[PDB]
Amino acid sequence: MEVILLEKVANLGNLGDKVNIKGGYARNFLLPQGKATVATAENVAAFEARRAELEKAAAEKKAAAEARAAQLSELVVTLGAHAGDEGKLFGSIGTRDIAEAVSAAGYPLEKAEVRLPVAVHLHTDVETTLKLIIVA
RNA sequence: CGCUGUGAAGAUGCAGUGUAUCCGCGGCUAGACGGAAAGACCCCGUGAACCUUUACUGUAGCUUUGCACUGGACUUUGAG
Ligand SMILES: [Mg+2]
Ligand SMILES: [Mg+2]
Ligand SMILES: [Mg+2]
Ligand SMILES: [Mg+2]
Repeated sequence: MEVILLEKVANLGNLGDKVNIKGGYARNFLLPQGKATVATAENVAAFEARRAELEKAAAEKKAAAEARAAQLSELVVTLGAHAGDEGKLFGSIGTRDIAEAVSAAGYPLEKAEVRLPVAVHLHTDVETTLKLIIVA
């Protein structure tokens, strides 16, 4: 399945390269979310008609990513929820309700890639090692 | 009608012979191979059915792997 990219993917992302991928990589991940588009012999024609105005935007969203990742890299924001122990609380210490904790002291910081299986991820080449402290 | 023979081989009907007027009624069941059911036993039909199994050939189901749905990455794995 020949597709051309819109955003850059981690392994094969050249943002417009003729990439041959399994049919399940597209149709289930890339096309629905939006990270690429099928080459229909005209999408590539219309990609150059929009590449000039899109790669500058892609840098701009990337530029805002590092600015936001570095602006709020020194917060020690603490929750006021009831807890039983530092690590074993009455609720759940996870990326489910901390959105309002960081939004009240700066950027909203919508939680989509705050990895915690506190390194928050926001772009392919941008990642911040935030540290969360909770009083218990 | 009986008897003795004969006879598809156990006779009311054939032969010989004996007995015996015609016709009921109440009884009895020895025979009419008495009535009833195209013997069920037995054998046969290149008949049926249902049942069994390590009869044959199949098959539901269960199970194995290939391919599709079906993808990313990292690692132990041959030749270019
Ligand atoms: Mg006689
Ligand atoms: Mg009587
Ligand atoms: Mg009779
Ligand atoms: Mg008969």
